[PDB]
Amino acid sequence: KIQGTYTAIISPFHNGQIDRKALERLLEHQIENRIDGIVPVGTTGESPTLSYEEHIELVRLTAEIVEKRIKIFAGTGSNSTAEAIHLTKEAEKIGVDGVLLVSPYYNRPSQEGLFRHFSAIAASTSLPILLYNIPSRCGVDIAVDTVKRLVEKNKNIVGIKEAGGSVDRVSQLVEALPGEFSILSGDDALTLPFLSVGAVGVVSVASNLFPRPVSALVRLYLEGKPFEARQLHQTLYPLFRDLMIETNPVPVKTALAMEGLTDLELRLPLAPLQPQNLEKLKTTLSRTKEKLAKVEHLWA
Amino acid sequence: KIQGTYTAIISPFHNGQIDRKALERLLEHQIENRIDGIVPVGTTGESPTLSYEEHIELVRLTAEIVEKRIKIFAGTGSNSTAEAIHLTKEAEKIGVDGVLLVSPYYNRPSQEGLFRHFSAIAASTSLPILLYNIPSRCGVDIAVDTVKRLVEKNKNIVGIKEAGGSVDRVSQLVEALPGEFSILSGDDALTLPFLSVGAVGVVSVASNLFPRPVSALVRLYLEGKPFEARQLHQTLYPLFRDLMIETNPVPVKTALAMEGLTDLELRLPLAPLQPQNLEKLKTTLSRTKEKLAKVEHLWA
Amino acid sequence: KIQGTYTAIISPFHNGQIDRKALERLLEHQIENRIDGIVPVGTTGESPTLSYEEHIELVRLTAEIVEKRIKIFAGTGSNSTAEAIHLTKEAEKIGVDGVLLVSPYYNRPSQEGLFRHFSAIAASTSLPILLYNIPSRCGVDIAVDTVKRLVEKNKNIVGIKEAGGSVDRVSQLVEALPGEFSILSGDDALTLPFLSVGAVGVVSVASNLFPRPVSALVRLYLEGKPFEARQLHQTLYPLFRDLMIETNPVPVKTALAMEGLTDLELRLPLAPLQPQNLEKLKTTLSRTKEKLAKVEHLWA
Amino acid sequence: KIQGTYTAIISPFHNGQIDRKALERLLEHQIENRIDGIVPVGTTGESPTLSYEEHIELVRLTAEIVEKRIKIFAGTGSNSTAEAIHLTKEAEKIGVDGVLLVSPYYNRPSQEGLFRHFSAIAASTSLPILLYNIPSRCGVDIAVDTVKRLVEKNKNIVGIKEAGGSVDRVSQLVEALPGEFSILSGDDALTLPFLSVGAVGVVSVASNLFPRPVSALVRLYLEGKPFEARQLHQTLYPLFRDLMIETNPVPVKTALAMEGLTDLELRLPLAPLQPQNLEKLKTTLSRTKEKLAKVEHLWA
Repeated sequence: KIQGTYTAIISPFHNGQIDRKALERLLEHQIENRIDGIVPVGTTGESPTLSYEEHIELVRLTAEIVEKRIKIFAGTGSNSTAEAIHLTKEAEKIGVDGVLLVSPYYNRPSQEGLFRHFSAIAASTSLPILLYNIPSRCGVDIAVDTVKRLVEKNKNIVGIKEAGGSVDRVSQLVEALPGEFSILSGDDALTLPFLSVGAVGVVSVASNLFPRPVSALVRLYLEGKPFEARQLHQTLYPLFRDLMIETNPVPVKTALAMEGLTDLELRLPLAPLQPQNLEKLKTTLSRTKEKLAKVEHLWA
Repeated sequence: KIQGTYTAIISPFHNGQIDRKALERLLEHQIENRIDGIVPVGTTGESPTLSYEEHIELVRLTAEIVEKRIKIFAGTGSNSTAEAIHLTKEAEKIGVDGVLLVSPYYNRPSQEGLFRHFSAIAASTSLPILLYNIPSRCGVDIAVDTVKRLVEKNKNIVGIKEAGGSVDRVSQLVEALPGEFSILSGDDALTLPFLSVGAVGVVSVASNLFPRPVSALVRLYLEGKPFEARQLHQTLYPLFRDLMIETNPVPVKTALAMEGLTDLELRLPLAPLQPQNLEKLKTTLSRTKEKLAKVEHLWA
Repeated sequence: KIQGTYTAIISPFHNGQIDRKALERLLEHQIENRIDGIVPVGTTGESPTLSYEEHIELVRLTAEIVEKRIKIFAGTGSNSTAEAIHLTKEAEKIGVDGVLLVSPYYNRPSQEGLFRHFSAIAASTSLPILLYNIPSRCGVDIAVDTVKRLVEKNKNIVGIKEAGGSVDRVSQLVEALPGEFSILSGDDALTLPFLSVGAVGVVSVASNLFPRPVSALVRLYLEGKPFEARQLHQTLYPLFRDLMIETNPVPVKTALAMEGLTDLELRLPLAPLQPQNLEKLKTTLSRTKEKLAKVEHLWA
Repeated sequence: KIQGTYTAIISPFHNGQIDRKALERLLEHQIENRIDGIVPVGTTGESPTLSYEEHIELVRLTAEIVEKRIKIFAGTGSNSTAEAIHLTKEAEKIGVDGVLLVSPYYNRPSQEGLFRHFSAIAASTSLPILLYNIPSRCGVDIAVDTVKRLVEKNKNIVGIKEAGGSVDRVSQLVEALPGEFSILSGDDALTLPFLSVGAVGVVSVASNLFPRPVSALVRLYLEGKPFEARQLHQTLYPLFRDLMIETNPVPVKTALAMEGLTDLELRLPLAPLQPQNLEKLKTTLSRTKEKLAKVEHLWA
């Protein structure tokens, strides 16, 4: 099933266009560092500001670069059911392993609306489907009872990126759902507490920067080394916090740009960090590289 | 001069397409019932599930039906700045009075991001612009100081649909902004308290059903008749409540469909009301008409 | 019926004890400036840090000084039903006009618990009772249905200080309760919007400093002058805001001490303002006095 | 240090008095089932509705019964600093191992106020002190920087019962404070995730009913057996959830009464469960016992 560490990749831009050299190198750095899979064109990838063909083209490059070496679950959700079906269908044609479907944002559908929304997309594809609950961005929550009904009637709904900020929600999901069902953390700071109560991995932002250390955190816990896992969690925790110092993906793309790895190009309405937050992030980036160097036996 | 009652109209559907005949009828019913203007293709018009071409077409039809008899502020916002600019220009070409720009939803831009987003659209158009603050659907709020800078640096930002659920926010806006800035209620149930501290009208959902009473509520306060306005507020209040019994526009479109004015056609992810909520809506509708019949001198 | 402006007075302290001269001066200033009544030893009076006998003495001193010239509703609430009964009976023996009963804080009773709590206190006394809903401090809200049941069964429950921060609560309360039931603002900044949907007065903090203008604000609205009322509201609004810059009563007691009217003696766990908030309060105080002088025809 | 499972005990009442034989039975059952210590007269013990005599007497009886076999940390907090000092000093003379200090409730002191409040109580006793953060009941949060300042200046402040409902707060606490500082879960459902990021125990409600399974949950994680701890967590999670179905201690005391172990004598304002919630608890209780049987090798 679906377990481990998945990277929600940024969409690297150069001169107003997709920077393909940047994507290749970033994808290679992930594959080389024990990452289980990639989520292209989600929130971290600035999907709202991609054109439709850029959305499709970003999934196409990712598939071509990765060449089946690790898994790809493309972000293909929408707050239009028809649009999510069309985006999901186009991803299946490219040749992905599955899709990640954020719950409809902004129009706040009822739970029965969510049931028919996700069932209509699930029925439209043979692809495995990960649901994605993030009330803070969407204005609506996928209730546990809705997830359970969805999985009862839709065999290809296999898991959930749970980003509700609530570890209690994970326990509720494990109580209500089969256990082949994969609960993944959607928040780097909460992965270890989610794993402790039955999640099996993470859709990560921080692994854009530190793929082997983030990936080691999950492996350490899953093989029964909770104290070494906690050690790595404490090492990365200040980074986990400052990667949301302003709205993701501005910190993580700024951080990659401070490394030689991408242009600091954002599409409006995202804007660069305010100067004091830029300095905090810069400092946390550096302490993080120091702290990791001292605990290298945990992750290298 | 932005003052009075503006109706956020439903988008009437028939057999999967825009129902032009129903749209004609709804618009004439508004014009004949003392409505100051129309807001096509906002939330109430199910903008997320319209195709781009449908979005422009609904705006074209509204303008063609209305012929300048009342004002039109078209919904042209997006969580992509480039997309909002393009929608706004298409509206300018159709020939509207102005544009209403919801804050970017889902990607949660920083305040500076919101400043640049709205500033770029304003600089792109000659139309007057109403900002639209609704964090429960967007996941972000337009801070008072951000509204203040927007108006300082963009002469065509002339008002706001304030739907943050907070009347105190209105007192802050009036304190921070020039008296000429027009604050409109975005929540029918808060219209009267917003007016009491300096708002000048409403972008209304309830006016879809009861245009004359909602419009009279605002006029009564503006003509210095607070106790009669309160009488009307209190007459309509249970209806205002039940138009949110599930996510707008499901109640209001269901109510119109029960009146024979449109098909009860909703695009997924919106779904019909739960049966117990349908019953509440039905009885509240009839109860409201019964009560309006008794206070006819206030609104008729 | 209970209407108009009631001042939740500070408990003036001097050298660790009740300051009787300061209390007398403050009470006389209230009586001279069109205040309808006094609420001694509520939150603004630091009820948590008074001894029982200090609690009894402040209520007795207030009754003795006022000598029935204006009304007294004494704060006698507790999160212990028995202690609230005892406090209420003591106030009745002193001879007040009524009592203000905050909902239980900290132990978070169910709605049925609230109904039994308030019903038991109401049954123990012939005094009129004002309920006091303030969820931000108590951790619980008095539901509208609970207020309605309490009034059905306890004829001496005559109103509520509504401090839930929600004007919509006022509309629900007026829907559910008879006209003789009095809803009072518990938040100076929301008094005017509360009035517009059916409140009939305020239990005020600001009136400690500016009794005539605050009481004029309420009278202006109740006599059908909504725009003079709004004008006074906007004149006072920044003061209303800064009297909550930190938890009441620190700002209002700090303001009165700056006027030489009481000692800035606070009992722990309350502490003086942070210096930046002190400066903001000081500057807002000065501006308010001059602005009030320029609209003196509205309140003098 | 302070590590493991401490039981926040109910206060067994009978006919308006302390049920001392029931207290003996409850205490012996804790000691016999691998419980590390007792927290008498906190929220679970209905401290708000105990007289002062009962508050002190319950701590004396607990101390006399326990005879130093396990630890006692008495609840001695108050929203009056002077009152907290007095309760804390009566516990010191009785001879407890420490005290638990809830933050002031209802009067919402500033952070600086919290600093002086807890520092003043810490200075008044040589006893170890656990802070107790529960904003949902108090209306105020003990900020991380405030905890950090308190510990810098008060050597006897040795840990915190963290009941803010945020696992992230634990990670922040570990980042900011010395490892010797003991963070204890204050929420049974969050104990395991708290432990995974560095908490070292629990102040538990559920251990009133299942002392050995709850204490085994903590021990298993602490001795590096995360998957067995997770098994026990999922066995108990529905009980953890339903012990908060209404405000603690109504569920736990109802459960104990149904087991014939104490009279369900609640002092108003606490009220018995709504009948549908009593039904949920009853079934969860039976299911919990059934499930505990199958993982008995984990906790027996």
